[PDB]
Amino acid sequence: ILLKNDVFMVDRYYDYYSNMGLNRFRWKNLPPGMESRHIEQALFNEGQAVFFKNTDPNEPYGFLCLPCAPSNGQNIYGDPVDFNGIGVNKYFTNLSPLNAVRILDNDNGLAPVRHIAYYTYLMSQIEMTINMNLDQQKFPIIIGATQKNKLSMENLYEKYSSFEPNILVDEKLAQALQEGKGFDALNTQAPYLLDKLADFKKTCENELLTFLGINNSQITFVLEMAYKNRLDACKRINEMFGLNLEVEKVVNLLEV
Amino acid sequence: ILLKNDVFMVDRYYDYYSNMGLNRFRWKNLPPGMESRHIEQALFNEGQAVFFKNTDPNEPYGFLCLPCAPSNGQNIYGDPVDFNGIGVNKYFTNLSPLNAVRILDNDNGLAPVRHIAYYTYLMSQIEMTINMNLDQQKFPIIIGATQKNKLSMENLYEKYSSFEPNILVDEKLAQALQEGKGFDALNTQAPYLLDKLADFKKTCENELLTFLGINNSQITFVLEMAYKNRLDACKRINEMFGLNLEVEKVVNLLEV
Amino acid sequence: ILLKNDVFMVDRYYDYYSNMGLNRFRWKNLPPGMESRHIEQALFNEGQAVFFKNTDPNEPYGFLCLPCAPSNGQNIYGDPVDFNGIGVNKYFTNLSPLNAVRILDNDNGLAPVRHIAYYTYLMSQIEMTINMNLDQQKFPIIIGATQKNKLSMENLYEKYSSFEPNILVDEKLAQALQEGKGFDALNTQAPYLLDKLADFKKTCENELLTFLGINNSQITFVLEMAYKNRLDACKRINEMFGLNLEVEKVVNLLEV
Repeated sequence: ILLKNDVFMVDRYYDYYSNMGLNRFRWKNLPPGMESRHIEQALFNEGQAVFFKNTDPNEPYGFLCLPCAPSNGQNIYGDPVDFNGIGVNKYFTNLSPLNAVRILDNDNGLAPVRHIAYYTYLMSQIEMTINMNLDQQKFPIIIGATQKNKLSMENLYEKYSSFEPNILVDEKLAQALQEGKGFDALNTQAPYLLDKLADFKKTCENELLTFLGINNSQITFVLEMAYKNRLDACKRINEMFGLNLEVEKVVNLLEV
Repeated sequence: ILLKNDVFMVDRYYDYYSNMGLNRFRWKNLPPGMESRHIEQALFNEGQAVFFKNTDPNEPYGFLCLPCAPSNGQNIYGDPVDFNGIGVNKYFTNLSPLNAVRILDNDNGLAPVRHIAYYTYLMSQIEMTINMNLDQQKFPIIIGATQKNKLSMENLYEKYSSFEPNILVDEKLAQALQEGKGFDALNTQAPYLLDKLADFKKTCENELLTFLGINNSQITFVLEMAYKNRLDACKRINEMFGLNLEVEKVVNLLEV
Repeated sequence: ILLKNDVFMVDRYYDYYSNMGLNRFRWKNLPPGMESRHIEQALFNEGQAVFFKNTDPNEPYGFLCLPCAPSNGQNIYGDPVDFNGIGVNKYFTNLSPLNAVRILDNDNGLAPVRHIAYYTYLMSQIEMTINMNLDQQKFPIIIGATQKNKLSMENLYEKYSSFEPNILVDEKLAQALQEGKGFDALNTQAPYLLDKLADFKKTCENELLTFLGINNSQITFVLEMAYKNRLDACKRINEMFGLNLEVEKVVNLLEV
């Protein structure tokens, strides 16, 4: 960071809105060595996850919950016939509806990160536009002059000014004989936008929070669909494995 | 995604509004191996569905509910004489009103996806226009100059500016003798639209939710026609097959 | 400081907003020779910290809490396998989840200083723009004249004025025969911005305080995520070492 006319703007918004998106739900009884955050990040980043019993003795886990890639074969309705669990430096070959449970964030399996990635691009472009418009307010007019005229204006300003004048030598103005004034002012005044751009950023933030279900009828309905899909997977895991998982909405982070 | 001057905008809106449209109704008693979502996606995507007893022993189902294509023959009133059930990698030849039930979303069999497909195209064009208008605010004026004049303006800006000036060499300006100033400013200032475009997107969203019946007299009446057609098919299925299906509106996703 | 047309503006804002950011939380029971401020500055500057028992006899400490750099190896979920504690003139090699606790400010480990560094750059540019716009109000018009005309205007002003006129000799105006008036006024009037720039600074301050969780649903939710991560590390330290640490929000600095 700290360069001229740039900032590492993406990270500030991407991580900040990811912290919110990762904290909608909590899973409260789990197999050994597994945390609520692991299920929720697979749902957040891929939109779908697969829960299964481990068989590879090299990995120190009884059960895994990982992002899912379905195989290309399907039944009459279009349900995929087999599931693939993707891990860091690992890949689990064709698990099935007979021996694993596939969990969805929402019924199309659209990942919540895809909303965040569009809006972080947009908020970084609003920031750049704020900064360019602010810098442009420093220069409402520029004066072209002859070299001796330029010198005489710097003396007029050095009397009462705290800056240097916005004046330059124009080579055509200095060269030409006959007509042409020896001073000419070009109006470079940009419109003031800073008030409007801060409002539009706040409008974009509320749109993002609505697509996440976080913020009112559509907001509640978005989070209800997200909760229903988790309740329905939770009873399937309890029925296939006997594990007594439960899942809840986060109305507050701390319990008491 | 992540390319310059483009986004994969269609998916974000198409899947998000499909999740809402697929959750208006719930079917609560069903034959073995069949889910409420299977009936509702055939009604959502085709506007009409056919419910029938399976005869093909290769398929692991007692009853199927699939999108319907009617045959071109009809009675005096214009009711189709036979029905065809369309499956993934499958096609069931001429079923009839004597041995199957055809279900409608609404009396013309207009598919709810046809509303979503128009409005996702429109919302993707509003997004592109927002992004183009935002980028255009960075450039209210451009300056044409001679090559030595351009150099002298870059020194004036490097004193107090955090960016580079919007200045270029004009080859006609640099070439020509006699008159012509050696700096000329062309006004490229676009109108500010971002506030208005965010309002129009919200206006388009409410129109889509009204055509789906989801959002007040017309909204309720749209969902009442949609429910009535399902109740009327539900008693027909119970009368032709003895299955005790029931169907309800989703006022909330979870029951308790 | 005290130079013409500059100020040491960064420090005034950076230290002032750092004092606020360092005072969100308090840690109330601690090992010998360690202070609440030491944990909180490692969380504030790096976003993550490592708590461990000292082994190097040259250092006068039983336990240390320092900014953390993870090693590049990770499990299936992407948790880092080892931790490195970074000190002033010191570096502690690969500590592990078996013998140390890693503390987060927030789940992505985004440092709170990264918000402050962007907004202090912005507030220093608003200040410079205020000062340039104020200086520009002194010069709404400049007059070009012949040398004898300039002298005659200084006598007109010395009668009733408390300043000197904004007048200079124009060498083209003085040189040329025939047409051209012997006085010409160039309009240099800038727009008045000081009222608008003070408003935008206040808008930027509220945005910074929201990203810190300090200032209402998003503000509370930001501080709740920040507290939850500290409570969860606090019980881990008490379980690995038997130290009875506790952590609290600062609703007031003094207790009574």
